[PDB]
Amino acid sequence: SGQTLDLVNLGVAANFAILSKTGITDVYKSAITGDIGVSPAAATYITGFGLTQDSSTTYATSPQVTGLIYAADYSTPTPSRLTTAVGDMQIAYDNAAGRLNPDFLNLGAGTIGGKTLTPGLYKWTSTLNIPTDITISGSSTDVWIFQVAGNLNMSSAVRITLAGGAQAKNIFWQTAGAVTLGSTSHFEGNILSQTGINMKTAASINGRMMAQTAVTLQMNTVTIPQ
Repeated sequence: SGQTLDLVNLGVAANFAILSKTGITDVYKSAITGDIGVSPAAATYITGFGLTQDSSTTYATSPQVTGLIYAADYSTPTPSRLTTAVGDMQIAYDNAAGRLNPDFLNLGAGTIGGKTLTPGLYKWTSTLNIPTDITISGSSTDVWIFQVAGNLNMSSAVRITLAGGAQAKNIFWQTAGAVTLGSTSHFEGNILSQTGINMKTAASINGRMMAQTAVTLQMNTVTIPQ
């Protein structure tokens, strides 16, 4: 009973703070909590992590990651598990993009600085810009799905706050274009990008970065929920 809008099922992708298809580019010293993976690209497309594969052929380690690094060219079970994960990313993406009967349509005509986002399903038939702080407000069990037919841009220093008990694990952002999060910004939620997700210097996120191209980082704090 209660809110009718169902969660997006991430499948095995839920086990990653970052998952992409073509690569992960890191510069400076990031602090990632949770696992990171890339498929079908190989581990050579994970750059900047000081990656060491000294003990397992199934994973690698980095001083920047409280977690493990997985790539398509590692040994069993990693390739098959990454293919599954990526396939579940795709499914989740389509699942988020395909919800109907939105509660909010073209809120702010595509620029939502200063708004309080109450629960439910949001659609923009355009790029979405977040140039000033926003609040996501609702219960600890409520769901938000944000459908973006364009890029998702959040400005430097912008903070997404959570009111009422809203949780990051229950928030999903689906973007047909790239996501770009500005220096020192703070984001909340799962991001399902059809292309890239790019964070700039000292930005932070509580959530997941699931990109169907590449993710780029610059001294970011990325923390998987729970």
